[PDB]
Amino acid sequence: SMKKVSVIMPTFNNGEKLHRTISSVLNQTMKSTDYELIIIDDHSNDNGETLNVIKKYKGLVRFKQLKKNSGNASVPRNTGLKMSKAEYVFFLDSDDLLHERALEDLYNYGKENNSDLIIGKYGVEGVPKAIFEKGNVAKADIIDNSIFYALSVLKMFKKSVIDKNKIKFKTFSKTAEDQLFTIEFLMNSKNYSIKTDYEYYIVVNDSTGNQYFATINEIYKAIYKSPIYKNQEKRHQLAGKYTTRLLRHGQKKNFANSKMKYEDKIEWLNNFSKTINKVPRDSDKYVTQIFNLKLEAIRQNDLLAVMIADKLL
Amino acid sequence: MKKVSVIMPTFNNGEKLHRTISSVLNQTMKSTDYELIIIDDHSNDNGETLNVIKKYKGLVRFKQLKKNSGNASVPRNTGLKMSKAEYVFFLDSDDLLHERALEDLYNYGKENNSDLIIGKYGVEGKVPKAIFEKGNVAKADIIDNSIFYALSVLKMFKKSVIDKNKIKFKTFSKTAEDQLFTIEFLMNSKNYSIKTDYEYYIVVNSTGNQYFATINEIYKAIYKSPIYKNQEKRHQLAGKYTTRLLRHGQKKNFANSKMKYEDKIEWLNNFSKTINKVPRDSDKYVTQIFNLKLEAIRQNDLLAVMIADKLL
Amino acid sequence: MKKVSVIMPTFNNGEKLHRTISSVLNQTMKSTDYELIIIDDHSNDNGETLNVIKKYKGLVRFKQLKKNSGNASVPRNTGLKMSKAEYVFFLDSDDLLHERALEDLYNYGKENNSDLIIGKYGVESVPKAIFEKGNVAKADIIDNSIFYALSVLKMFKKSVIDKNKIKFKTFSKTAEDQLFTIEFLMNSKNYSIKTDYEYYIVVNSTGNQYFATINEIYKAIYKSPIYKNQEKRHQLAGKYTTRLLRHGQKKNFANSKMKYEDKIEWLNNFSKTINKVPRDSDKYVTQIFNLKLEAIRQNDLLAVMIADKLL
Ligand SMILES: CC(=O)N[C@H]1[C@@H](OP(=O)(O)OP(=O)(O)OC[C@H]2O[C@@H](n3ccc(=O)[nH]c3=O)[C@H](O)[C@@H]2O)O[C@H](CO)[C@@H](O)[C@@H]1O
Ligand SMILES: CC(=O)N[C@H]1[C@@H](OP(=O)(O)OP(=O)(O)OC[C@H]2O[C@@H](n3ccc(=O)[nH]c3=O)[C@H](O)[C@@H]2O)O[C@H](CO)[C@@H](O)[C@@H]1O
Ligand SMILES: CC(=O)N[C@H]1[C@@H](OP(=O)(O)OP(=O)(O)OC[C@H]2O[C@@H](n3ccc(=O)[nH]c3=O)[C@H](O)[C@@H]2O)O[C@H](CO)[C@@H](O)[C@@H]1O
Ligand SMILES: [Cl-]
Ligand SMILES: [Cl-]
Ligand SMILES: [Cl-]
Ligand SMILES: [Cl-]
Ligand SMILES: [Cl-]
Ligand SMILES: [Cl-]
Ligand SMILES: [Cl-]
Ligand SMILES: [Cl-]
Ligand SMILES: [Cl-]
Ligand SMILES: [Cl-]
Ligand SMILES: [Cl-]
Ligand SMILES: [Cl-]
Ligand SMILES: [Cl-]
Ligand SMILES: [Cl-]
Ligand SMILES: [Cl-]
Ligand SMILES: [Cl-]
Ligand SMILES: [Cl-]
Ligand SMILES: [Cl-]
Ligand SMILES: [Cl-]
Ligand SMILES: [Cl-]
Ligand SMILES: [Mg+2]
Ligand SMILES: [Mg+2]
Ligand SMILES: [Mg+2]
Ligand SMILES: [Mg+2]
Ligand SMILES: [Mg+2]
Repeated sequence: SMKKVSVIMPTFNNGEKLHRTISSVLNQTMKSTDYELIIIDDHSNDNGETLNVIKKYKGLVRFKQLKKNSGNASVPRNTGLKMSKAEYVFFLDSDDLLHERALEDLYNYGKENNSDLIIGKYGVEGVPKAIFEKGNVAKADIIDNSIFYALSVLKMFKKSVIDKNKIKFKTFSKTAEDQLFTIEFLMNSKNYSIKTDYEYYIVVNDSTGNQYFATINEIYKAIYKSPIYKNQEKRHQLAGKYTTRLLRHGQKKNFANSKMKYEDKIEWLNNFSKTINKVPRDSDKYVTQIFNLKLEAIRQNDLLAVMIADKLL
Repeated sequence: MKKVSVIMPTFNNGEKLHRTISSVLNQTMKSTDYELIIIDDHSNDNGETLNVIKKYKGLVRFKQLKKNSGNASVPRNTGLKMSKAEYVFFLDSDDLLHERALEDLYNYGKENNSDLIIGKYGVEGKVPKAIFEKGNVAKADIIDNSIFYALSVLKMFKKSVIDKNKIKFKTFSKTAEDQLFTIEFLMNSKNYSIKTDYEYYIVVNSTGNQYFATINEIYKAIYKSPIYKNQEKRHQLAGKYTTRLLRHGQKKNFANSKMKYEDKIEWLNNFSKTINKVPRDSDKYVTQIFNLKLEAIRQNDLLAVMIADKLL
Repeated sequence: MKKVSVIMPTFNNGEKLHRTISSVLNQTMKSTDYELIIIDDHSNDNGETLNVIKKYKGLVRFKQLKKNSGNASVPRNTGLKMSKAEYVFFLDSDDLLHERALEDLYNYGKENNSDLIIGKYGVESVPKAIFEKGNVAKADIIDNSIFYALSVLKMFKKSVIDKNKIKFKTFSKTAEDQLFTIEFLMNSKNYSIKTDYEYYIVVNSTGNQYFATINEIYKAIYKSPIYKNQEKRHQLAGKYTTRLLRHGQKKNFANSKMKYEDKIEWLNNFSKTINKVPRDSDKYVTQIFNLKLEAIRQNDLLAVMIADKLL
């Protein structure tokens, strides 16, 4: 009997707080025997506090401790993926909470719709919006349902897609690697669903650009190599819409007139410029028109022009 | 030698062409003093246009080209060679002449020894303005009477000027060929007249290689003028044309348009190359709001042109 | 030792010079406690200016240069060599002192051990920000807007000038006076501002020499023995850059009727000079100028033109 869902949760120095997160997972409307919680501790060093909490649920979770701290969720999440033989996986960050109906509602909706990906609406304690404005969507589309604006991995993923395509979290970047996983997944599957009956996942709140733009480069390459979105114009459309999201919400989007040092601005822009210049210009017509000059200035690797563009926005 | 030769190119006009023809044949000028030369550009509308012309047999002259030239140039050059008249008046095949058009322009022209006479334009449907705002001008000035803003050939031109200086319409440009004709004429003649008593002419409604080749010829016409020989005067005329080009040129706002990037580069490259053959001495005569755009173009900097356009 | 030497260069002033000399000789300060040193820069006005000066023999000190130098620098340097007074005051041959100028400025300077005393200016537009907080015993270059009041028409402690060998440069015919005041400011600590009266009444290029002088200002700042902290030098330099963009020669050259070729040479000189200034100073420049400053660093005329359209 293959499990319906593996919840994959990295921990690091969470301490007593973790009780509430683990409890939200163990308290599900889904039958306890139909799912599992996989905890991967990224070598906590908080005088055993995190491990003491995990040990209180010994027998109710699967657990692996890493021997050295990796520094972020990527290696721990990859470890979880190797351990899961479930139908779907769900990534849960150690500080957050699941609604008690999250696994049952998202899995059932997935099964009903043969979904590769099921996105439950996010709540916040103390998050994306447009994707959830249309109610439940059985067969969502990346552009029409604003999925480029909600690329966290805090979602339910069909494990066969991940295994067949060898999708792993990259360990070369401490930013945007989550975006990349979700994009690789989307580019290798067709059926996406959006479930909004409850706030199913609660988010609890508390550089050169080399690695960042390397990650961005991998996003565009995933679009342009997609076995699902094979048509070259659809690839241009997807790429141009991603470019738009990047210019709206990207890191240091307004770096050019910022207090960043000149030599850092030049390195940042060199990275951005060489990244976007590997993207066909055929994608540019799908970028929102207000960004025409800023995008061209970035292609031209011209800091003065980006400065000017930003002043005219 | 007839007074006026109305040279009218035709192409797939149909039954609506009747209006135009009768506007020429119903002039107040003595019937035997003018001639309508119709030059069909090898119409291909299943005889429709041909059948309209045929009904004026005996009243018009008609030559037909073996093959479609693609625009009014070659036909007009055919009309020029045929006409042996004092003045020529170019008439497009959908437009109309006021009944007192040929008489009033010719008399005014003969009165003032004019090489060129410009009648005020009217409109049907949903034309230059400034040139006609002072009423009739006997001896006009290109700059003062805004002649660079009314460069269509829909005017009365003295034939001897054309013949002596071998002014021909260029075939190698689908755009701005009319401007070049008028400009070559202006740079090889001295007396220009404006007549405004009535709306005399009624207007009825590329990588840039060829286009900027034509623009280039305009500047060359100015700087080699045997009429305007002073080097500073040539600079003034050139600079004043630059302003007109920036105000009303083809694809003036190409920089922020939906044109492909590669096409924008080629277009700007041609524009840049052309303007950089124009002395910077002309730049001071350009309207000051265009200072940045003009320099952006001399520098062949598409970003700077994009920015310039955003600030205008 | 005299309390004050007034140093006044003259050139072809003629009879008008009487007023200015009278304004100096009619001070409330005791006549024995101060001198007027007049250095004529070889006037050529058919003896007229020198004839005026001769009428005060025994009441002033006087030297005439062998040849005209072309501006106040050489004459003023000559005056410095002649004064062995406690303080000097540069007065121009067309301006007027208030009768209580030397006394009030000297007294105020003595009481606050001032290296520099600045009296409020009148006019027959002169700096105003420096004077808007009333009297200031110990002024700050930045808080009291001194970079916006760099004329030498002020009272300077002579020991500072002597010890540091501060001389007027004869490089260019613009900004030499700024450089003098800056060199002095960077080698002294105590400055005073006195505003009781209008003490001093002001009576109304390739860029090669000019930008050479600006370069000298930045150098003065960066080798200052007083402001010795490196971040403090970056701050002062940034504040000067701001003053330069606000009030500099041909500050709006880019969109001007200047010939294109002259614009390029001008900007080339401005660019070369500013690029000798550490970028670490740039963050202290008023942010509205961020683009204009970068465009000058980049030696990009189109970018400067654009920056000026947006200002
Ligand atoms: C608003 C926002 O941008 N949220 C993102 C942010 O969360 P956020 O900034 O909240 O990151 P967290 O502190 O929740 O850490 C993310 C996860 O990584 C684990 N961890 C942390 C450090 C470590 O050395 N090893 C380790 O495994 C934590 O235990 C946790 O499970 O980054 C996460 C990881 O990319 C994303 O899932 C979130 O969507
Ligand atoms: C508003 C405006 O800018 N109008 C111009 C435009 O006219 P417009 O755009 O109205 O063009 P028209 O339809 O009037 O055609 C112009 C003339 O060219 C002839 N023709 C057309 C097609 C063809 O293959 N061969 C041919 O000879 C037509 O019969 C007509 O006599 O172009 C004309 C020719 O440059 C100019 O005189 C007009 O000033
Ligand atoms: C508003 C303004 O910024 N005014 C400045 C301008 O004064 P301004 O424009 O008033 O220049 P002035 O004519 O006063 O000349 C300054 C002094 O230099 C002398 N002189 C002049 C020519 C000459 O060949 N030799 C010579 O010694 C004059 O006699 C006078 O004493 O330049 C002066 C000297 O840089 C500065 O002190 C003033 O602050
Ligand atoms: Cl518990
Ligand atoms: Cl158990
Ligand atoms: Cl790994
Ligand atoms: Cl639906
Ligand atoms: Cl889509
Ligand atoms: Cl989108
Ligand atoms: Cl986003
Ligand atoms: Cl998200
Ligand atoms: Cl990935
Ligand atoms: Cl892919
Ligand atoms: Cl991002
Ligand atoms: Cl800004
Ligand atoms: Cl912009
Ligand atoms: Cl025109
Ligand atoms: Cl063309
Ligand atoms: Cl045009
Ligand atoms: Cl393109
Ligand atoms: Cl300041
Ligand atoms: Cl310091
Ligand atoms: Cl200055
Ligand atoms: Mg249960
Ligand atoms: Mg978190
Ligand atoms: Mg027409
Ligand atoms: Mg630029
Ligand atoms: Mg003066």
